[PDB]
Amino acid sequence: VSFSVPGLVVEDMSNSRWPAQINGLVVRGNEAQVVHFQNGRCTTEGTLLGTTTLSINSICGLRGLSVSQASVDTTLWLRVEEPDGRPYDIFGDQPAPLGTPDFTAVIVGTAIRPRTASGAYLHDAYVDTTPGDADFTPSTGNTKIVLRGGGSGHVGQGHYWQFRPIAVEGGGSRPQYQEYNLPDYAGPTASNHDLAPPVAPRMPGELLLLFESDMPVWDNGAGAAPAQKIHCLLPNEFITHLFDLQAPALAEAALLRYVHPDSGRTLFECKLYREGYMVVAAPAGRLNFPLDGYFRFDSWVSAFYILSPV
Amino acid sequence: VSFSVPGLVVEDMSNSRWPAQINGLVVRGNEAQVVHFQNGRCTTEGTLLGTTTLSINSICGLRGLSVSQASVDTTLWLRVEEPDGRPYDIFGDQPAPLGTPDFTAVIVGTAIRPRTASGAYLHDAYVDTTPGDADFTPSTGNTKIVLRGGGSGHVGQGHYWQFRPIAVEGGGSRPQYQEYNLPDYAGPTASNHDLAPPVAPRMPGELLLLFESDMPVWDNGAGAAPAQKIHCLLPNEFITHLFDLQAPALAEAALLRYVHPDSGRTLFECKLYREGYMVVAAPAGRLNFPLDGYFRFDSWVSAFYILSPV
Repeated sequence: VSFSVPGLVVEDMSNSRWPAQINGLVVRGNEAQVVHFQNGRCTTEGTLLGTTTLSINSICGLRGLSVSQASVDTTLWLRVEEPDGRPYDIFGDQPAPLGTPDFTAVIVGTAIRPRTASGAYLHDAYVDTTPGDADFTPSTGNTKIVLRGGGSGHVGQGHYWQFRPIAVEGGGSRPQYQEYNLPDYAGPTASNHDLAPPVAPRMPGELLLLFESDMPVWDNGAGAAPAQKIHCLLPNEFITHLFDLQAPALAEAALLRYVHPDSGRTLFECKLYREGYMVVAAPAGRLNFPLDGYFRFDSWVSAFYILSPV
Repeated sequence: VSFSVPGLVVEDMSNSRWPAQINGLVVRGNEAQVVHFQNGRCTTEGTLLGTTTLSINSICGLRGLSVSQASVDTTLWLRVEEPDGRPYDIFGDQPAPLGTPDFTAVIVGTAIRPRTASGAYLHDAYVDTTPGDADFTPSTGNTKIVLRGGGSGHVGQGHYWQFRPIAVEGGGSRPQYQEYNLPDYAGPTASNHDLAPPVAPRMPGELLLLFESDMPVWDNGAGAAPAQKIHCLLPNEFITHLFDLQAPALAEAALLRYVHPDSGRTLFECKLYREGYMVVAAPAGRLNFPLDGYFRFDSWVSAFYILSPV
C-alpha cells in the first residue's frame, strides 16, 4: 500500500487536540517542556497512540454514565467510557479514555445529558485537570465535572453525559493553562501509564513544526485575559488519512512539500517522521506562509536527509 | 482516478451539519418536507455544493468582524465572512457563507472573540435563524448574534468573532427546531439563491439513508424539553475523502456494502448516487445495525440496479 498524505489545504484542516480550525504554522524549539501530547498521535503507518480518537467531536472531552458521589455549584460524577460507548479498559494500553484532555488547565465547557427520556438537559460546566483537583482520575475510571452555578437535581445516577470543551480559564487568580504539561490521569496519589512517547527531534538543525489554533479563554466576562493558542503534531485529516491507508513506512521519514497553487510553486519542505511528527530546517517561531497550501509526499527519506531551509 | 470511500467505521465519523459523532443510521421516507440540506453536500466526484465546508469546526456557525448596528441581553453584529478568513462573495454561487446554519431554530452557542489584544472574550449566545428574526441575513453580508444576559461594552466594531453551536432551544413557548426547514438567508424581505438541489430518491422502493446524531437541547435549566436528533447525508470524513480524490463518476451510483468484521460478513448494501446521497431498499425507520462497521465500494451501477432488501 503506497504512502500518501491528504492534498487538503491547511486552513481547511482541524486541530487534533482541540475543537478548532488550524490558523497557523509555528516552529517550536527543543524547550525544557518536552512535547508529550496524548491526543493527535498517529504514526505514518496509521497506528494510533495514547488517547487518540478518530472521533473529532470526542476530542478533549469526557463522557459516560452519571454515578453517585458516594460510589466514588453542583458536582457531576461520571463512569468514564470510550467515544463509541464501549467500556474504558482500566488495565489496558491507554493512559485514559480516548479523547481525554491531555493537558493541565481548568477547561470550561458544556455538560450535556442528551438522550434522557425525562427530558434532555445541558449546563455550563468545567473540568479541573490540574493536580489541584484530586477528583480528576480518568485512569481509574471516574472524573468530576463541575456544573457552574446550577445543576442540583439533574445529576442523578444512571444517565449518559458528555463534557464538551469550549475554552480554558485565564486571569491572575485562576489556574494556568499549560498545554505541554500532562495531567495526573490517576490523580495525585497514583502514576500514569501507557503514555505515548515524548516527541523530541534527534537531528541537529531540525525543529518541530506544529499546527496552531486559537484557544478561547474564559475569565468570567471580564474580557481582560491574554489570548491563547493550542498546538498539535498532525491535523485530524492527516490522522484519519493515515489510519485508513495503513501504508508501511519504507524509511525513517516522509519528505513532504508544502505546495501553494497561487504561487505556482513549492514554498518549503518538511520531514514527517514515522513516529508521527513534522520537522523543518528553521528557527523557532511563526512560519509566515499562506495557509491555502497543502502538503505533498514526494519521497521516502533517511533521517540524515538534509532539508532545505524554510 | 479510481473511486473509493473511507474504510472508517460509522461510530468514528462525524455529522456534516452539526458538531457530533454519528450514533445512528435511519431511513427516511418521501415526506412532505423534502431534504434540502445546504451543508454536508458533496458529489461522488468531490464537488462541494451549497454552503458545504471542509472545515469541520466551522459547520453550522457564523464568523467575521464585528460592526456597528447603525451601519446595518446585548446584540452583536457581524460582517460575515468565510471560514478561511476571506470575504463572502455576495453575488457569488452560494446562498450564504460556508458553514452557515441550514435550518430554522434558535441555535444556542458561544460567541467567541479569541484574538483581541485588549483581552480575549467569550459569552453565552444564541442565533435565531427563523423567519421571526429579520436580522438573520447572511446572504446580504450581516447577521445578528444575541449575547444572553451580558455583553455590554464587548461588542465594539473592528474585532474578529465566531459563533460556535452547542444546542437548539426546546420547550413549548420557544421557537421550534426544524432541521429539514431552510431559513431565509436574505431575511424575510428577499429571496434565497444558488441553493444546493433538493434530495429525493427517484427509483421505486429506494429510500434515503441518513446519518443520525444526538442534538443537544437548551430549555433554560428546566431539563423538561424532549430530546432531539439531527441528520446528514454523508459524514464529513466521506466529504473530505471524495474532495481529495476527485474521482470521475463512471455511473449514476456507487454500489457500497456495509461490512461488519465481528460478523465476518456484509450486513447490507446501499447505493451512493453521484449527487451525494445514499439509498437503501428498506422501509422508513431506524436501522438496527452495529455502527462498528464500514462502507466498501464494490461496483459502479446504474440507477436501475436492484438493491437487496436490508
